[PDB]
Parts: sequence; structure tokens; C-alpha cells
Amino acid sequence: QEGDFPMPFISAKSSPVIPLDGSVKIQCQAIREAYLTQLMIIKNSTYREIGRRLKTDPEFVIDHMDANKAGRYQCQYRIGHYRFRYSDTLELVVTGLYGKPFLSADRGLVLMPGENISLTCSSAHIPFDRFSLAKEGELSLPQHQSGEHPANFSLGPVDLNVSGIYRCYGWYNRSPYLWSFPSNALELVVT
Repeated sequence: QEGDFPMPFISAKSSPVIPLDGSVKIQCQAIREAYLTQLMIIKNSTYREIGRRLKTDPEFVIDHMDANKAGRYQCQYRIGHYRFRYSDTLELVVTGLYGKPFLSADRGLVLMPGENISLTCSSAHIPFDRFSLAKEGELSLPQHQSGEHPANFSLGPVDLNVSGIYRCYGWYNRSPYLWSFPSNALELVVT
């Protein structure tokens, strides 16, 4: 019955796929009665403060992203004398920890609506456990993920939403939030 209990939102305002030493901006929905709101990163079941509150939905900025800051985040709201509650959860990954994989296509990148195309991520060095295909501009982690190698992602029948610049990332199941350097980028244009 989760629909009966909507939670405060949390959203990345910049890319949640972050190069090592990079930064990100995050915003949590305001809860008027909270005397304090803080952005937290979760480790097991321990929440730890992280980031800088910008001094209206609270906004935070995490500078110098490193492996320890990759993971799951939730804002924590303190209301009254003994209650804590949280925003929904956001995931941030840090990149640059493995050699980059390679992204290839099965046909020309300039396509007409309705046509099909498959992008493939592969690595000729390290045998990554998983591959993700990211589209520049996205504010959430990529939804195209695969445990196959080579990992193929069909993007069609295409439409205007498919246009964009794509890169793929390789990673290992052991550390789900530490990803490789990005592969070469492919720009798809639908028109």
C-alpha cells in the first residue's frame, strides 16, 4: 500500500553519474514542521551527514566526490522532540575507477522515426560484471543495465526522445556504485 504514504521527494539537480573528485547538487522537498533537514548517505542502516546546505525546498551540494560518497542518499527531517522521517532515496555513482569499455552501434546513428538500432558495450580488458548505457542530460541513474557481455541495448523503434549523446560504463557487482571511466560517446539523431 505504498501509494497511501507519499514521501517527500529528493532529486539530483545535476548528473548523478559523477567523475571522481566531481560534485553534484541535490534538492529535497521541504517539510514545514522540521526544525532541521539534512542530506544523509546511508551505510548499512546508519545515516551520516554529508554535503553543504545552500543558504523553499532545501538544496545541498557535494563537492569532491569520491568512492566513499558513492551510494544511497536520503534527507533526514527532525520534527519535534523525538521524530525523524526521510525523503525518498537517490543513488549516486562515481566514475573513473576502471579502464573505459567501448560503445559500438549496429547501424548509422542518424535515423528516421520507427527505425531500430542497438548500441553495444564491450570491454577487451577487464571482464566487468555489468554494463550501463547512460544518456547525457539524465538526472537519474541509467535505466539500461545488463549483465551480459557484450551487453546489447535496443533503443528502437526510435522517436525524438532517443536523440542524445550516449556513453556506456562497466562495473562489478561487488561495488555497485563505483563505475569505470566512460566509453567513447555516440550521438544519435532521430529526424
